Amino acid sequence: MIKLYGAPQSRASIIQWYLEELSLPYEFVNVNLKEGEHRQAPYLAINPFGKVPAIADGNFHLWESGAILLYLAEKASTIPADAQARALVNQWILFANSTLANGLFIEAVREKEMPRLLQSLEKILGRSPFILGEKFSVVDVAVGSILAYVPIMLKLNFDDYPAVAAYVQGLVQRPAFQASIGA
Amino acid sequence: MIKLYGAPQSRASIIQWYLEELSLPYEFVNVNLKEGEHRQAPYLAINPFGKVPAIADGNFHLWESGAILLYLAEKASTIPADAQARALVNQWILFANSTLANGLFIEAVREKEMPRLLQSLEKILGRSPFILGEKFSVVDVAVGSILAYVPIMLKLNFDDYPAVAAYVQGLVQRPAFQASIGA
Ligand SMILES: N[C@@H](CCC(=O)N[C@@H](CSO)C(=O)NCC(=O)O)C(=O)O
Ligand SMILES: N[C@@H](CCC(=O)N[C@@H](CSO)C(=O)NCC(=O)O)C(=O)O
Ligand SMILES: [K+]
Repeated sequence: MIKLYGAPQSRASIIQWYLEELSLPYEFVNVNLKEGEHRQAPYLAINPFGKVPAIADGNFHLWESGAILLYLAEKASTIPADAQARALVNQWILFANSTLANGLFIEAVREKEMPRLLQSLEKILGRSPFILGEKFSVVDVAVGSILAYVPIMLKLNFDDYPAVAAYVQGLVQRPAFQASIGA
Repeated sequence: MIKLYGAPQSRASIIQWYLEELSLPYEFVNVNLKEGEHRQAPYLAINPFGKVPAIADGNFHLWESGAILLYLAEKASTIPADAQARALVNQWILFANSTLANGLFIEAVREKEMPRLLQSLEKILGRSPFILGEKFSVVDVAVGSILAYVPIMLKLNFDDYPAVAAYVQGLVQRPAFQASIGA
């Protein structure tokens, strides 16, 4: 089974949420960041930048939460099988990891970026239950995780974005979310 | 042909560098950010978040510079056909777009992150000419573009990291780089 390297409150909970959505087992391995275990030789051989999460799938090692989510989605046969179909999923994973997370969490840009990001997501989420349409996907794990952390870390709410609020409320109540980020 | 939507000093230059490396023709479509062209309906139909770069390849639209680099790498058959082979390329594109860009360019975390990222890359680049080994790839466009913007935007250099400094000098001297980011 997949070995998942994580730490308390890390993005390994996002990977665990997706592994739970796929009903896949995993061996969770805590890396003690407080004691600098991520900066020691064994963990630096998994991720040379000393960051969690990372996975081991047999002899294959992979780091960057976004690349792990894409690899797991591909392995579970949840993406059609063409460069354009994978590109659309890659787009949203990169957006969650760069454009979205920076616009919401960087104080210097939050005033201009956050209303615009939320407004565009609101329009999409007002037309379909999930980001790619009727079905929940790895995109919802990638984007939804960032949005669910907004109340938790910024003490902000989605009162002016009712479709984003209802989307996040629905994600936070999923049993796989409760078995991972909600635990 | 591929239509690339860009604006002056945007990451469309990174896509132009890779299009130059692949010797692919394309149409460059300037989006007037100063006049808010990216915030109007016609451009929001290409990227709902109003950001450049984006590409149009027939009816297919794609945004996020990292997802465009991966899409172009896949279409040109420069990556082996496998989920693991694509995962290692995706890992480095996500790293360039999040871990690396944030660590170098976010002022609040730069003092801590930047020396650590460059120290880790110094070990990797000291053992091989390029990120994935002997052969230049889309990974070098993604990571290398972020590193080349360090002298340009931060007035900083790679003097303490000779292997990183030589890697970046070597990338900047490539004719495809001089025809795009260097122009
Ligand atoms: N873009 C990457 C970011 C990982 C990260 O910052 N991880 C932190 C989590 S701390 O609970 C980490 O590992 N920090 C340790 C350090 O920076 O030394 C990803 O999405 O995988
Ligand atoms: N993660 C994305 C970032 C795109 C971006 O910030 N684009 C800016 C460039 S400005 O010259 C942009 O389009 N800004 C316009 C705006 O935010 O109003 C990527 O790599 O494509
Ligand atoms: K074990």
